[PDB]
Amino acid sequence: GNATPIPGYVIQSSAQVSDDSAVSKPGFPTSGWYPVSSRSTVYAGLLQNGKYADPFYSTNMQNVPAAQFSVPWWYRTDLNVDDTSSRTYLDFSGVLSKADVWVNGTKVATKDQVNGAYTRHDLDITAQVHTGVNSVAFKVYPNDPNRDLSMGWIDWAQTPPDQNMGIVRDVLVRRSGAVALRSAHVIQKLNSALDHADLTVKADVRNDSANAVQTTVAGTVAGKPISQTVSLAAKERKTVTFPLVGLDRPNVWWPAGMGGQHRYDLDLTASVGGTPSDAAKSKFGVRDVKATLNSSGGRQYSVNGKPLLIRGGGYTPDLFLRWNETAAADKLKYVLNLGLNTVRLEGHIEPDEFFDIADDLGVLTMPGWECCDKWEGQVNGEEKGEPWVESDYPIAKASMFSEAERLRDHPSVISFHIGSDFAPDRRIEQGYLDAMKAADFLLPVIPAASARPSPITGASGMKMNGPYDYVPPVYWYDKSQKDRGGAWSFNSETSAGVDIPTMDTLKRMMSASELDTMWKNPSAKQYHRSSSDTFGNLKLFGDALTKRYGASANLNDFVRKAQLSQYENVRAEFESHSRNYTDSTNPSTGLIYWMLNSPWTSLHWQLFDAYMDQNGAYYGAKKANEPLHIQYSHDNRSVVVINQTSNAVSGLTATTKLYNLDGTEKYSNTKTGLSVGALGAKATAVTVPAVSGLSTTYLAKNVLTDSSGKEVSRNVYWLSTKADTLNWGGSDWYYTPQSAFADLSGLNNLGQSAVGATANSVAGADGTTTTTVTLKNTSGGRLPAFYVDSKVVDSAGKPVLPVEWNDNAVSLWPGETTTLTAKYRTADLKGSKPSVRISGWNTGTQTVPA
Ligand SMILES: NC[C@@H]1[C@@H](O)[C@H](O)[C@H]2[C@@H](O)CCN21
Repeated sequence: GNATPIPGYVIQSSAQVSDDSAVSKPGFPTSGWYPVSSRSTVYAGLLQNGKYADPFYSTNMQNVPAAQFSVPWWYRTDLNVDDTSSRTYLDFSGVLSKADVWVNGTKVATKDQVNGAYTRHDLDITAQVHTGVNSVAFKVYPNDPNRDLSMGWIDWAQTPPDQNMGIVRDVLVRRSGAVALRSAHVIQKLNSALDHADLTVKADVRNDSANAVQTTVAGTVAGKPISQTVSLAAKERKTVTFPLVGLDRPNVWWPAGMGGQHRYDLDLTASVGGTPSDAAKSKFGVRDVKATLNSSGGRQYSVNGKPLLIRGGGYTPDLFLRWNETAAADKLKYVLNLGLNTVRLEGHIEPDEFFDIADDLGVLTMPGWECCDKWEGQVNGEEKGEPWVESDYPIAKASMFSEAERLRDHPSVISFHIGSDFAPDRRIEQGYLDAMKAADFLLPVIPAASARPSPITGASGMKMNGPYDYVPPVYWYDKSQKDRGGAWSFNSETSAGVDIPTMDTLKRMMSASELDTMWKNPSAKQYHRSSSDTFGNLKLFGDALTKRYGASANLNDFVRKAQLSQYENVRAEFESHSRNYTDSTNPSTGLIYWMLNSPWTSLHWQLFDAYMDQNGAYYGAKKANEPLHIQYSHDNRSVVVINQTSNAVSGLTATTKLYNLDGTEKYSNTKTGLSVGALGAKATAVTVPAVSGLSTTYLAKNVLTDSSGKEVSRNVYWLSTKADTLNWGGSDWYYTPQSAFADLSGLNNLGQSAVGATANSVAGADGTTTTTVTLKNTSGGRLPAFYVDSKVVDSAGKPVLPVEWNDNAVSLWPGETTTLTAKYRTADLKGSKPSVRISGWNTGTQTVPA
């Protein structure tokens, strides 16, 4: 029943090994070999040993000699074995790109067999293995994402010097008797009422002994006893199907906020001769998922019979695949703190623990294969990625089987994308469908993330029309342009491009000269945007910033205007899709922001940055996705209430007020007694009329109060009398240009106001600290404290990360008070007392103790 992951390896280039067979013999000298932990790429391992400088800073990464990664590298460990009574197995995946496998001097498998990042292998090594010290070595071959059915980085970042070559999941050393137990899972079916479920337990048994046996596979599923006895010839594998098991009132798994996230347990032992031979424990969820095309042809998801607007972002792991379980939980928690329900994974499909965590938190996942390299090389034409040869087809098929087998019992998984930009052809699709069938993977199969259909599964129901770079907020409200990225159908991957991180992050990722160049010349290439020429610079963003907010006075000015621009755009991006979700015709059915986070330190395509800091894009998404939310439509001036919760709400008041930058109220409306249905339904409070007398730049304050009088949503907009308009005719694939620009430059001259702050910190029994901060606009005038940003910092004024606020980037009118809560791990203070740093657009900066 034993499965023990290999803790670590020493690695070295094959340049230093002239007899392969000598690596895996007990006693082979490893003078100068680099010690690495489990799940390390080669570069990750060399970084761990301090061999190269931090690639998150400047062009450090450019300075790594890449040539050394065009040959094999070895991963070697010893393995103590006290006994050869039990058989021995290597069970693993995550080899990029392929490897030879050696045990004690014998080559047990070649790189023709062990090939493909996602392919699992189960190598019986009983023959080679002896008592005492054993050695095992992988000779891992160079990775080329266009040639290998592997992982590559598209245009998200810059190419990692080793191209991730190595072993990026665990290798398990399994022991067991004559019978090996594999592939235990539970098929689960819920009635439409959600009060009864039927369970089919399936589990493979394999007799690897030389003699025929009887085996009993027994254990528990969801608290219920199960038992089957079968015969196995020598070397025979059987799939055991257990009789149906009824489960009354199942603790149904729900997305976050819609209920609990219970997983049930399956626990099994294969015995031989009234003696345990192998055992496996796993978990599953009781949850129904559907993804169907609506009458408009848009892909529509529903969980346990409840339709959902998918609101999420494209997730990426670390650029060098450095794995850390807490980091993964921390990233997934941010999804919830943002109010998002989903993460998309375009390839780079994470280790299991990532999905246990998503399961435990109720964050929905949309895994799948990636575009723009080998996976799509047979269908994607001149796009990078090599046409397939015959040997590719089984690797591809086996990869789906292995992934489908990993993922089938994780309730968070809602579909698998078998294509990204291009749908697979018939042969390739049939190989995926058969693989999924054989794995009992029963989830929706989405043929592509673009509009392109597959020959069997058919239409995707999704759209990939861009944009991926600067568009103004009103663009997101377009339903007129069918080749564009407005709020309709299912937006599988889109954003407004550049997302300048916080000043603290910037100072950690870029040099003074690099930062100088960023604001002065946005047209210049940035190593920390992308390797692609199309997205190598910040020009479009730079141009729009200057035009819309006014020319940048200095770096501080640029960055402060970037956050406003990012908050403004991401907010509208999400808000538009929330509003249009309940349209009769061509509703929005999904939005995946490109992207949730970055593989590394970046300037684009992110909500939270590599260090988990939180900027304007972060707060904008968080604002847009509040559970009970008031918003302003950039297209038609409608004030809309959105209810993301699972129950209808009543007796709401929606209050809208416009202010000039001198603080003069120019419009007021109070809409009492609104009702709004559950899970994304909306209500209209008012359409703001054309108000005469507004300053060119002005403010809109939207406030939502429940029937108890509690303020439940506050939303402040900086608007212009001068409209954003689009030159549609002049679009290309990645953005639509502007024919005219809004004038928000008024904000440059907004008078100073004040705040107004007091902070206290409680150190909990769960290892977390809560810092509470009460803010008050203390000014004696009529000017609001606009865009007030609070940060939990240590004694040196360095932000404490990760962190989770109930709310932030707030705007308070004179006399007004809000109380904010920040939760974080007490140990992440590293002994410091907590403080709070408080910066407003027009309030300067102060730090208070906490
Ligand atoms: N999977 C679609 C790809 C993304 O992987 C890529 O980052 C983005 C842009 O290059 C436009 C195409 N789109």
